[PDB]
Amino acid sequence: SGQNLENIKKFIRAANYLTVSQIFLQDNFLLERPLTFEDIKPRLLGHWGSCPGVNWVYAHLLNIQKQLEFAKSGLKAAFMLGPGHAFPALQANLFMEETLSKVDKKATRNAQGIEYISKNFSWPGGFPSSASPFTPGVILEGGELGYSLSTAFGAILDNPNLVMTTLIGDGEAETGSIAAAWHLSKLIDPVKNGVVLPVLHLNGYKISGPTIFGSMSDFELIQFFHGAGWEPKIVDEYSAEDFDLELSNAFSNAFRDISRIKFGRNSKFIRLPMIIMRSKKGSSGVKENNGQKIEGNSLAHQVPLLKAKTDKNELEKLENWMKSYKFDELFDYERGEFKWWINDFLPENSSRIGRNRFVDANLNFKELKLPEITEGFGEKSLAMNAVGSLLEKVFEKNPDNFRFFSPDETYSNKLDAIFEATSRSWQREIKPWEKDLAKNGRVTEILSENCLQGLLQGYILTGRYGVLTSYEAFAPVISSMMDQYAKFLAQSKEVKWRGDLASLNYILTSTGWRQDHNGFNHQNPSFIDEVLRRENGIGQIFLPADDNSAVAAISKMLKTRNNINVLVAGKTPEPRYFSLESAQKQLENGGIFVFDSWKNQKITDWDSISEDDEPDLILAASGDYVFKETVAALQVLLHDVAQVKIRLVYIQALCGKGIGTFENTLSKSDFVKIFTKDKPVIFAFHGYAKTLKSILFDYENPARIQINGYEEKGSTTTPFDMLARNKVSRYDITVRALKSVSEGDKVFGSLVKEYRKRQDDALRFAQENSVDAPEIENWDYLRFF
Amino acid sequence: SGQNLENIKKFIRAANYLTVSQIFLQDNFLLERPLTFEDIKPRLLGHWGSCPGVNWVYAHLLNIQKQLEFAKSGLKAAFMLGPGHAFPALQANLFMEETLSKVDKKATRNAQGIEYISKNFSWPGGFPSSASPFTPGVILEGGELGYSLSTAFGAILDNPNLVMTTLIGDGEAETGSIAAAWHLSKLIDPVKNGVVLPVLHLNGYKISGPTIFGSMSDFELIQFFHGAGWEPKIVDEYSAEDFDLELSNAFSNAFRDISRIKFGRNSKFIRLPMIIMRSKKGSSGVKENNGQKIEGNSLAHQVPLLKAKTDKNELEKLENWMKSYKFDELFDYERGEFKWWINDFLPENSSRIGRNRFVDANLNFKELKLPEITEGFGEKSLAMNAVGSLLEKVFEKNPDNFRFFSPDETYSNKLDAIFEATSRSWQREIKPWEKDLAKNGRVTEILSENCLQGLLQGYILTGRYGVLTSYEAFAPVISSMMDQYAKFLAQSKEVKWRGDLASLNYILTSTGWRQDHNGFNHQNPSFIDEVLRRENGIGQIFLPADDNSAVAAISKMLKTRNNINVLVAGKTPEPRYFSLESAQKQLENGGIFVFDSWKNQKITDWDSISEDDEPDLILAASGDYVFKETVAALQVLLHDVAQVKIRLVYIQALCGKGIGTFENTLSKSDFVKIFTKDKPVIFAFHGYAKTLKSILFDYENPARIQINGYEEKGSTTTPFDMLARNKVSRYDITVRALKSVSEGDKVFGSLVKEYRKRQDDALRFAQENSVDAPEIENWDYLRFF
Ligand SMILES: Cc1ncc(C[n+]2csc(CCOP(=O)(O)OP(=O)(O)O)c2C)c(N)n1
Ligand SMILES: Cc1ncc(C[n+]2csc(CCOP(=O)(O)OP(=O)(O)O)c2C)c(N)n1
Repeated sequence: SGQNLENIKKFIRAANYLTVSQIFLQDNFLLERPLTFEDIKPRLLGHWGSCPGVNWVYAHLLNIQKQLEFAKSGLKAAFMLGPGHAFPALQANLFMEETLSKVDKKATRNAQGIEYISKNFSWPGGFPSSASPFTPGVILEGGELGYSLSTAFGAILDNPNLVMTTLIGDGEAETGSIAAAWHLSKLIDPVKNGVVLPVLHLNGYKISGPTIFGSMSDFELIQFFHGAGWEPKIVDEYSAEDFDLELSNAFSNAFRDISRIKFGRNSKFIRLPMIIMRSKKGSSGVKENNGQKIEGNSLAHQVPLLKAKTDKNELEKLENWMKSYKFDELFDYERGEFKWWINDFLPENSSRIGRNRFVDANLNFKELKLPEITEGFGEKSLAMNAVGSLLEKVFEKNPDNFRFFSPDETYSNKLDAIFEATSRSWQREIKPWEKDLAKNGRVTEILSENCLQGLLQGYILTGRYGVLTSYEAFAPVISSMMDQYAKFLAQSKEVKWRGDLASLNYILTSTGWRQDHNGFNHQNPSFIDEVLRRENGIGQIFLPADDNSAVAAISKMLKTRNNINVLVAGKTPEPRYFSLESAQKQLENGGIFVFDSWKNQKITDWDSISEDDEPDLILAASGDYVFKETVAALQVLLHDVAQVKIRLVYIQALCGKGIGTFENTLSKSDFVKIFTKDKPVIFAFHGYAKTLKSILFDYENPARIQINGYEEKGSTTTPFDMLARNKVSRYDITVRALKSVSEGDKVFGSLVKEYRKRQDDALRFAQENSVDAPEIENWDYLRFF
Repeated sequence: SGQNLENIKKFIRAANYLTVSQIFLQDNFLLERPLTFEDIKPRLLGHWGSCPGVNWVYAHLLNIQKQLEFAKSGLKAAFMLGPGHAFPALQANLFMEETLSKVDKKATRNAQGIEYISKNFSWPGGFPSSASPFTPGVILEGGELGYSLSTAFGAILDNPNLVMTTLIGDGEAETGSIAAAWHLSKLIDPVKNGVVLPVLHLNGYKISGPTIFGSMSDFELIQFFHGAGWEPKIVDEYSAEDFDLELSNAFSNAFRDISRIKFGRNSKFIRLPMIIMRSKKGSSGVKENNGQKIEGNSLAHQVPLLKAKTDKNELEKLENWMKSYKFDELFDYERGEFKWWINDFLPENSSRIGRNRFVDANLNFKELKLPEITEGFGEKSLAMNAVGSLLEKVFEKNPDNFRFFSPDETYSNKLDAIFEATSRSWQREIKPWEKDLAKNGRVTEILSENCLQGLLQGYILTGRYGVLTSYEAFAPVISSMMDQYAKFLAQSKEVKWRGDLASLNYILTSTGWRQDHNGFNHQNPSFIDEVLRRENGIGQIFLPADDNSAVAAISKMLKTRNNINVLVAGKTPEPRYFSLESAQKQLENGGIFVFDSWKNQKITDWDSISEDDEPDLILAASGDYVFKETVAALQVLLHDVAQVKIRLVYIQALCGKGIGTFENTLSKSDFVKIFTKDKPVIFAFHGYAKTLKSILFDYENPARIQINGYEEKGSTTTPFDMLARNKVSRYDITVRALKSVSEGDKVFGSLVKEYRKRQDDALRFAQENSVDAPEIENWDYLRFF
């Protein structure tokens, strides 16, 4: 180890030297001639305070891996960077090993490469300042802090030979997402899956002040993490030999992991180890500047020497800083390459940390096999039951790359049919009266919506499949996390060596239109608006009409790649309108159904519509609950006024580019064919009225379109009262249609009075009896089977 | 003490009986005649599992308050309900006092009130099923789990004599918001601000499964909660001979410790006590049904007997359950009132938990005194410095009801001028090289955006003032919590005894147009769109043009009541366009400025705008960065074309009802006057293009309006490159304008050519030199003062 210990010091010294070169230097990288004012970048950008901590961890992980390969191999280690602002330290480590040269040819480990990476850091058109899809071996960007611990647990599933080492800052540990994720070890079995190894950087400071975790003593830190289900060890820089103590720390930790993953002699809960390291922020850099305590203080976070290009005394400080690392003893200047010491340090080439086989996709991604599609039976359509039955067969046909995530809502959402094939993962004691709990369950449930999102994206980014479901009103809790993932997808489209991934799928049910045991607090359809705002061909919403439409919607979602999808439907018995055999699947090529009521003619070809025969009024809807009110309103209008020709339209899908899907998006010319150039359009929507207004802005004549939807008005009451409160009931729609057609008061004045009276009677019945009126309860609806 | 325990037991029995009555009965509440199928609600709604714990906590708190009042102490206790689905227990507890009768006259403590509260629970038009603004003494809705601990810590911020007892469920404790809030005791001094006493309801089950905290042992729980700054005590129903006796002892010891800490001394960090209560879920209810173990299991969460109105066996169980309480020994049936025992147990009417003087906003709200507006000027506008200077004086003139919250970005946002008046609160050790830390600081900083939002809304709901600032891109982290607050405001508008509250104010800066040390991750302008989505006269956005406009807007924000406000502006040196007096006039006219370039005439009154003399093109912008590009583009066109008339428009504020403020919102007729009915409009926006499209949907002729925004494209580069990447720059604005007037391409073709090569040259210079071109850097802009 004595020869090994000294070799690690050379690796850390060289990594530190290259980190400084990328931040400051524009020329004279090897320091052959004295530094001047022309060898400094015009704008200094980047961060330095946390960079020395990254260099320490990466070098010690490389030494451990070589020991593992020497005897009793099998375990492959990876690296996760939580503090994404420490990217220049990560770039240097991927350069000293030949990982970077496999993607970019100009990044060869010679004098030409040193100038290339140093000059192009943070340069316009060069490398970015933070982690991104352009860096090999990267799955977490780390921009918005707090989503590292949960993502590591998601990429560690079904990979028994992967050990993921994730670095978390002490400031980042104060986030709610990190605080909840410490209990994730109580639901995941580390024998059939891998092991997550977290490292707490604990440099003591945030941007401009101390940290909560830095103020705690040694006794407090051990007690807290030992109560969270871990085994922490503490190493601090205020000791005799930091590198010697760090070496024994990482060695003894990996020893525990091997003595636990292969013996399998434990049936109770396990205690995974973790590392807490304490160090001075910005170590080995500038100590003081104007007597202001740069090192060991929050002032080392960003660039320390701000005026190195203008101040003579700052230029000197930078030169003495870099000359502290004796780079001429590690690099051969005449040849232009490292000395022989580096090849001894990392002799094995296939299993280098930055090219891990388990973490990297394109080596594990496989197609998903879909079972046959069967119709639904009965008089009442139950959308959630049909989807739950289809997902049960998917679990059987793909026993290795499918998983399900929910915040204890699968029973409430009527999706428990998936429990005939698997259970819920649980590593603690199980009671005799408890059911559906197993150690190897493929469904993970926890009340933290952020932890569930982290596990799902860790699974998909490694090359697997998964689905997440929850209450619709509580989806916006993870709006920011979805946005960060959406930025990963758009950037990855410009990388030629990335490949393909499965899409992110959401099932949202138990909407606010039918919240019976709850009230106003559970009605918030804002998440689907957030998804539609991405503008790089990302974001699709499915709005099924019945159970037949639902099963082919989830089937289409499971076949799409590199996107984000959301499904919204109810869970209560509902009328069934369409047949699955041919009608409903044909709708999916466009996602719109058109019915011409005055001739009982269904339309599927948009070019058969004739200008000679057009409706006097168009009734439209999007959403199962608002479609039922629209069909009922058409029945009332067909009975009373026969001269008014009405065209019925339902929209099953919406995308960020317009109406329909990305594969088949409705054009502007077709929109004029369906909706006449100048005719009233009454449109009822499942969500906010402004969400649809933004989409319909780019279509023809938006002045004549009346849009109604949820308006943040409701309480605990009957389902009909909720529709009438927001003015989307059947009698609300039929009054609006009469007003729009002609004058609206010539003969329909008496009809408007009668329909208003009917609505008044129904609301009065509910108040007295707490039950919907028999006229609406036993309504006979239309069907297009 | 000997007589008190029996009174507590009687109180708990009565509360349980009333809870069951509210859940089930619609008639025969006193159980005189035998129960039949006609005395059951047609629709059973509600929850029962957590109800028994609330009764225990409330009764013991009442006993403690009476004891405290006896011993001449100034401590007043309040109650906070985390599990908002346990509302019927809280309603029963409030009814047994006179708190409910002080607000509703029909809720008197007799048989009429008993029937009134029992029948109207969850009834259409009656009381809701969850906590709401309609309940006295309520500030937290509790529909979305979490936020209770943070709101409680925000409530005790200037009330040294208020002790807030908050009840947290074990499933709720798994959320990140609750997980992060356990460290809030390291920033708040309890001696001068009050004490928070949290109770953990460890019933052991979520909706349909066990809990993370229920699986841990006593050793693990003690070690974990002692790891934070707390002193936990555990009482469990399973192994205790006298659960009520243990509960009383624990509460008495906790309050004795609170009094000793408050009134003795304070030198170092102080550990506050907390209570962990372990009990069987749904205790005292039905035990088994079809051999399924209702009690002590997750099946007791909702209504236990779903078919009591159709099953003979279920009807018997309900009758036995209710008769087990022996209500006839506590209620006088002939006089229809409680016996004398209740009057010997309750405290004096002033010292009752339901009416805590420190919680009501009506007894604490005071006006805010605004310092004189010193609209100073240097050479370049610095909006953040001007705002920070004004906020410094506000701190001095209101030394008791103003506070500031930020996630460690005070220095980064250029708002450190407020540090001449106050420091940052900190209760741990302070180092010699650290500055701006004090035990009594009025600025609280923590990286948890959820904790900061909880403290701010706890402060405002008690009747005080506060401001929150953060990064615009990371604002959407707390999007859901703002929505829950918005539901409180709309509901409380219908309550006639609520009163007035201050506004929720946000300052967002360091936008994505000038992120220099970060790239494409700190770029997300979605929070303002979420705020603009509430539809009850809530949601206002301010978009200042310079520092003079910034101070005018912040002064207006501090004077508005019962709303939510957001201000977005940059922090870099910028041109100055408007004077001290013109800016304030604009805000009182609708926040819009109009300039007629071909005549050098400014317009302030929308009447008398000549229809004969109208522009050929309208250039518009909203946002400081996009306004600079629009002014520069106007100069180029004025120089080159000089024959087409251009009108310049800037928008300073947007509301949920249209253009302007709620007090003064631009009308449809005025919109036609400013923007000509049929002329092209080129509009550049600071945020997403679809956010403005939804607002402009309701205005005149949307087909002729072109909108460009952030578009989700960028990386680490120069400021001009970022503007040009998203197609918002002076040259591409001039190209868009030239094509609009004559797209026939027979004219201005060479001009369209020339402007593109200028952009190409600028981008090439940026790529080569890492700085912007001198032609753009040294540009001379317009000014209107
Ligand atoms: C959610 C969020 N809030 C704020 C920021 C701004 N920010 C970037 S880095 C940083 C400090 C990180 O501190 P720490 O974890 O101690 O890191 P280190 O000192 O190791 O760099 C902050 C607040 C952010 N990136 N994300
Ligand atoms: C953020 C959020 N996610 C999910 C829910 C759905 N929900 C309502 S109650 C509940 C379980 C509450 O469990 P707990 O508080 O531990 O139990 P109790 O005290 O009521 O017995 C859940 C998940 C919610 N209200 N909020």
